[PDB]
Amino acid sequence: MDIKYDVVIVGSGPIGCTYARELVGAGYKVAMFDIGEIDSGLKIGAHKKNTVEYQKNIDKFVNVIQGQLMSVSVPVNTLVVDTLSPTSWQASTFFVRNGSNPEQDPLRNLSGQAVTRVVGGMSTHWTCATPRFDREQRPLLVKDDADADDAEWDRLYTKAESYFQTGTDQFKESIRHNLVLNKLAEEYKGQRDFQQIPLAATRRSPTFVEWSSANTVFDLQNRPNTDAPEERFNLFPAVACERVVRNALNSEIESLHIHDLISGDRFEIKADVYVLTAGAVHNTQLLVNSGFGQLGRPNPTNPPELLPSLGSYITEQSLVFCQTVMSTELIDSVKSDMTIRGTPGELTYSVTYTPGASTNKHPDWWNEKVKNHMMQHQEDPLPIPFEDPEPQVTTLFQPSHPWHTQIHRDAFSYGAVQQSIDSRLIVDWRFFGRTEPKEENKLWFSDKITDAYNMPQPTFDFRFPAGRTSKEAEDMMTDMCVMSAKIGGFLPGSLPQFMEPGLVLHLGGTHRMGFDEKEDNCCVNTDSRVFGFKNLFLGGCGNIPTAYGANPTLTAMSLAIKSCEYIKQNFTPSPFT
Amino acid sequence: MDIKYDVVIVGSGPIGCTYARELVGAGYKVAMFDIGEIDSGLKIGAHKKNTVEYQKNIDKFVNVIQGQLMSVSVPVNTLVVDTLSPTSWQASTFFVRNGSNPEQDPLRNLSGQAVTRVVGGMSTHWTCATPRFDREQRPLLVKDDADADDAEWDRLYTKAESYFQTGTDQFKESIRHNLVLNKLAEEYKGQRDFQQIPLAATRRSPTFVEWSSANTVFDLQNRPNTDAPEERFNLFPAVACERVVRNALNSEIESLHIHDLISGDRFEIKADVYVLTAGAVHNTQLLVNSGFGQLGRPNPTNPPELLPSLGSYITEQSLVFCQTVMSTELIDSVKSDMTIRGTPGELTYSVTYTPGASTNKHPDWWNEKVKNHMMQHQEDPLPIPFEDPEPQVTTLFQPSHPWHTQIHRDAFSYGAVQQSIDSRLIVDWRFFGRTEPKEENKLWFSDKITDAYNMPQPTFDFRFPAGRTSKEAEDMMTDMCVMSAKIGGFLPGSLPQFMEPGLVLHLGGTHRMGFDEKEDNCCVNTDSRVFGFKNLFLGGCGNIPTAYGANPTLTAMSLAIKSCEYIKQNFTPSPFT
Amino acid sequence: VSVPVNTLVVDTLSPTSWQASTFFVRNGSNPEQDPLRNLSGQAVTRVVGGMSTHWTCATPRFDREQRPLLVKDDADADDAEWDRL
Amino acid sequence: FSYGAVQQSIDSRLIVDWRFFGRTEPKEENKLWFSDKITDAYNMPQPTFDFRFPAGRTSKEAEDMMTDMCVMSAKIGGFLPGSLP
Ligand SMILES: *Cc1cc2c(cc1C)nc1c(=O)[nH]c(=O)nc-1n2C[C@H](O)[C@H](O)[C@H](O)COP(=O)(O)OP(=O)(O)OC[C@H]1O[C@@H](n2cnc3c(N)ncnc32)[C@H](O)[C@@H]1O
Ligand SMILES: *Cc1cc2c(cc1C)nc1c(=O)[nH]c(=O)nc-1n2C[C@H](O)[C@H](O)[C@H](O)COP(=O)(O)OP(=O)(O)OC[C@H]1O[C@@H](n2cnc3c(N)ncnc32)[C@H](O)[C@@H]1O
Ligand SMILES: *Cc1cc2c(cc1C)nc1c(=O)[nH]c(=O)nc-1n2C[C@H](O)[C@H](O)[C@H](O)COP(=O)(O)OP(=O)(O)OC[C@H]1O[C@@H](n2cnc3c(N)ncnc32)[C@H](O)[C@@H]1O
Ligand SMILES: O=C1[C@H](O)O[C@H](CO)[C@@H](O)[C@@H]1O
Ligand SMILES: O=C1[C@H](O)O[C@H](CO)[C@@H](O)[C@@H]1O
Repeated sequence: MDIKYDVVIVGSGPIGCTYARELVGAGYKVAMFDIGEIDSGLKIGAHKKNTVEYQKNIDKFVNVIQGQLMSVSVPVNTLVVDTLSPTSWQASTFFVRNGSNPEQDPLRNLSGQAVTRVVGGMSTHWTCATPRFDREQRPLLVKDDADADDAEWDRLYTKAESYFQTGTDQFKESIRHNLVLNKLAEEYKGQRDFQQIPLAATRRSPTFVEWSSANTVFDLQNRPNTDAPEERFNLFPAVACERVVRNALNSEIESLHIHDLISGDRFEIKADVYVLTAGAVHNTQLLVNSGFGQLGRPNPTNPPELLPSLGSYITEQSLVFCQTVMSTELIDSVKSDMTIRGTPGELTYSVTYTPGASTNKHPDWWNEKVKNHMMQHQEDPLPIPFEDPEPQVTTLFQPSHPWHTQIHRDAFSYGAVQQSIDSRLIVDWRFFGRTEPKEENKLWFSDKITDAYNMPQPTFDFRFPAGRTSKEAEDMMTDMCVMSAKIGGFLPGSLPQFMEPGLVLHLGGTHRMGFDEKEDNCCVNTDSRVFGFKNLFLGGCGNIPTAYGANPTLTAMSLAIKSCEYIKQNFTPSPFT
Repeated sequence: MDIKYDVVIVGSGPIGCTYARELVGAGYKVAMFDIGEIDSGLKIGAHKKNTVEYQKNIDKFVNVIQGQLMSVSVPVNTLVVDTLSPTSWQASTFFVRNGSNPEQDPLRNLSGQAVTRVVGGMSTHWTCATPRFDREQRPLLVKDDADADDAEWDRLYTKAESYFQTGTDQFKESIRHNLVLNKLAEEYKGQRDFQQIPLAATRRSPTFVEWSSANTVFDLQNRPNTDAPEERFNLFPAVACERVVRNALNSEIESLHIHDLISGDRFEIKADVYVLTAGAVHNTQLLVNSGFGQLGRPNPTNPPELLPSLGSYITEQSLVFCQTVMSTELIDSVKSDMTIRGTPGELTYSVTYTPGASTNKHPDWWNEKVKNHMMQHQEDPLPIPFEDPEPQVTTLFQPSHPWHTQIHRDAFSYGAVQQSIDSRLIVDWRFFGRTEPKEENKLWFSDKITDAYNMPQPTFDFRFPAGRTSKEAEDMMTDMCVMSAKIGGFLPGSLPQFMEPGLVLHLGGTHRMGFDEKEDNCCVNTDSRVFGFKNLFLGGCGNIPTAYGANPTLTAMSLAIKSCEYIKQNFTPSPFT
Repeated sequence: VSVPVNTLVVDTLSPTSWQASTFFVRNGSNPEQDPLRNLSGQAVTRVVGGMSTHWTCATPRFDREQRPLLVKDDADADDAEWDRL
Repeated sequence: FSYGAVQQSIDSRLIVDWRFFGRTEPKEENKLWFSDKITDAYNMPQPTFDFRFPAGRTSKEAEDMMTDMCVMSAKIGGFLPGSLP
């Protein structure tokens, strides 16, 4: 490790890797630190679902996700256990136990909020949905010219889509995908459009998809190397970044304090440019530990002079979920072109279709799959092939329906026991609401309590705002109930419900963007530069200042690309030496 | 990849790595294949619990284990779901769904049996307990000379302990460990001895333990390399090994058929020596798919001519579990040397001890820890420091108590919700029974049904034998109830119970060892050579032919060392070229 | 009314406990009953007063659409008969 | 009905139950029959059902009914966790 770099990046998630891809490519001497370690095999920071074994056992990947989601703020537990043996030591109070945060009001929390500390961040396990935001959900990059704003976002999103390898074609030959999409498309009378979820992924075979990740964006190999002999990049895992050192004027960062978790030793690293991409929670934590904002319980009587909007106006999406069991009508529709005679398993049974007939509702590729499955597996009562890929359907956020939708199969909440209902019948429904930014909704950090890395303990003070946000959230629930019914009834044990606040992991606005610090109640400008500072940039969903329902990562990446352009325009790389 | 090696090893678990360590070191040109992929970071095949983040969040590692335990044989599901919507497609029968095995009697299964397909095998997640077996549990290596047999086992176990870095000192400064061990030691009136569980692990700091794994045994890096320029080793992950090719005489293996899971292509690999270390289930599967034993449902009327004992005499241990909440008496004992005056949190409160006093029950290191914790954390009602390591206690199997015991904290069954009871109070109890080998207890492979890798589907026909095994299992349960009571009452939700058969993952005897194929009803000799074959060896717990309660891996490793000695005595490495 | 034969797998019995080899008829179950074509929730009450000793007491009338005819070809007469009753 | 077993954590004054009841088409195939071998607790022929909700109007309406409860209930409040539709 050197003591001086051109650029230091904190965090090796997909957003930190966006900065690495852009700036390593442009010739900067870059160092990247991550508190977590190299996990994913020899492709550093890659998607953990890209093993042959997981894609043959997709029901097991939920466990991998759960194993790297560490809760942000757990309130003191008040469950009464009164069936202990009289001999066992028994509490007299509900004291602070087992990592709980005594600052946390359990009734004003994001209990589901969690963080992932591994190289590649949450992109080692994510669902890879990368929709664009429409104007209604999106911050302005150009103030008073909507066409210019549109053109800027189109350019950035197109580049981000390339970095992530976003596509909308990978599930086109799925019978289940078609069954669902086709039904919904026909039922909404032209007024809501259904398409494939945009997914950061490349199909390699009919039963394997290479899901994208941080590694897709930037391979995280140290440089120079044979393939990039004139690039300069070092990744340092197991390094907790603790403090950026401000000058007196709050115009420059002069150093980064790091803690090597293997040796235990602490160091300071100099750079020309500091980029914080540690996640929406941990960017904020690092800044607060560095003297930005206000440490401790908020108090308006003494509001912070440095970045007063930091940790305020936080947003998290409402999330509703259910699963459905495909309707009899839809299952029969799969085989509607078949002539079926006799009884399965008996000598005289047959399933035939007429290739190319005009009366057929499906193309030959579909009917071949169905016929062969029905004839070769007469023990099986469904017409859907066993290896048929999952549905991946959305109708995107619109004014009339201001929520994102995913009608799909997610690796999350498989759970623990095998499904009794055939998997080919099951479809997940996830609708995601937008949350109004409100000053009262805060992420703050204790001045006494510390987390597992001896850093100020995060605490939420959050409620979904009472007006539009709440009305829309409940309307969203209703919409999922109505729309899902067109596909099938609810699966027992996966009935319509709101998920624990924050379990969705789409937190934004913790270090939010705008044009003017005071007027727009914000922390970074449109180049993601922290107001007042020449050389400090923040990347991630914490920059997004708007109420958004769609998945935020692509938007955050687009903002990071724009920020890198600024850096390239304003800092000279050091000579390669 | 070459088409010819001196030695081919199937499986990169700790047993395959024992063969690699011994034979790569001795100058053989070695190839190793694993169906699974490089997981554990840059230390190939290492323990996944060796991240800073897991050892700060030990409650989360259960998820990692669950995520790589793929059930061996799941019977057809017969749960009645009668609350589907009338529109949903509804089954008329309990048909084969969701990977279930229609060959499997649900009432004669090892439902908990599972396999792990990752480089390093189950050693990437295991608990690292490596006790020796006493004579009663151990197969003979020398037939009619107990002293010679003892000396052979001592030599092999000592080497295996070195390979694994087994020790019994890593938890000596734990207050909780001491509290438990000291109490039990005093209560058994000299007739049962308590010691630390022997653990394959090296402590690096008071809050970090480097758990051993396959990587400890052999680092799995390709050779030649800078550190080993005259060694020759290649690891090939994502390669399913499907068949060994027998000659007509069943005296030699002529080839190994492999399937590259990335390209999809199939190849054949030649070696002088073939070693199968794919686990107790998958060794058996590979052999059966190669024409050993009998494919399909057993039928005595047509018993196999080649290795007729293969897949018979299988053993799995009964496992009983509970957790306890430490007694008030034990908690008060922690602070017995303290003079405590006043009320915690008040001006006049104090906790003192007299260093070096003869009346003290504890040494100064203990009383310093307790005093500082009690004075610095007056909000906390327990005298045990927050970072105190976990207990790791055993009384080893003996004739009078023929079960292994672990009195400890295991990463398995943390579960899902935070504990309401303080973790410092909680102790896990796992007692492990020995199971008599019986011919009727079988692992067999379907001639029609295939698993996810298109290999014959494993099916169990197992019941715990009715006599000694069953009497001992129930006596073992009682013993855990009696012994645990000395420490505290049961923790609600972790009451004394038998675990699902096979969840313990200590299956043995599937390809068992003995001196004479017919007389000892066995498959390999004491060099782990398959009877009749010059060049085929099996390694792993499937070799162990006895009823054993202790954890089998160290014993299996010892047998593998002996097998490697035979190979070194009988095959010449090729010239380094 | 009709409880099908139970097929829940209990595989954590102690080895000493008597363990079934089949899903035999146990505990009042009806071996005639297909569990997948049942009214599993159907039940009966055998006490004086019947189910009216516990019911919710909701007593709506049926409109024509739900109601059997008491008069065959005169809807007004049918309505008048039902209103009276 | 369905108070259950544990005290409600949510204040009872806030809680409203929703029960929507569908109509089922009479179909000859839907039967209540009695075993000629198996007997009930009063030594009478054991009742057995052979029932499925009919596939057409009955089923369409049942699912539309579910939707209607979801839509209508929303006007009053969100679902109570543990008592989801
Ligand atoms: C968990 C998850 C997330 C997810 C999702 C499904 C699941 C189960 N599905 C998504 C989807 O379909 N579409 C989408 O847009 N997002 C989805 N997500 C969320 C997505 O993964 C995140 O939005 C994205 O990963 C955020 O990227 P970012 O690069 O900003 O942050 P990160 O991935 O959390 O990585 C941050 C890294 O910083 C390291 N760290 C944290 N603190 C420090 C300190 N102090 N020092 C050094 N390094 C630090 C972390 O270890 C992490 O690697
Ligand atoms: C899961 C587990 C295991 C465990 C334990 C706790 C848990 C949660 N605690 C233990 C303990 O405290 N003490 C002990 O002695 N054992 C404990 N275990 C069990 C232990 O992990 C196993 O006994 C040991 O790992 C067995 O070693 P072995 O090398 O024989 O087998 P393996 O680890 O299962 O690895 C086999 C490899 O073979 C590959 N494979 C399988 N099939 C194929 C084919 N056809 N082709 C190529 N490769 C194959 C697997 O992928 C695996 O890596
Ligand atoms: C249980 C229940 C029922 C109920 C309800 C809520 C509950 C929890 N809420 C209702 C409501 O709001 N509105 C409504 O219209 N009905 C509601 N119900 C159903 C209602 O209680 C029943 O429809 C009504 O009680 C039926 O009356 P009926 O007089 O026809 O039948 P019964 O109450 O079941 O009584 C029958 C008696 O016969 C005796 N018995 C049975 N077998 C024999 C033989 N072989 N020999 C002699 N006596 C016999 C029974 O013991 C019973 O008392
Ligand atoms: O972005 C998302 C959120 O963070 O996770 C959900 C469940 O995995 C995903 O379905 C969704 O794509
Ligand atoms: O060897 C073992 C078995 O395989 O797993 C148990 C739970 O992890 C362990 O406690 C035990 O050490």
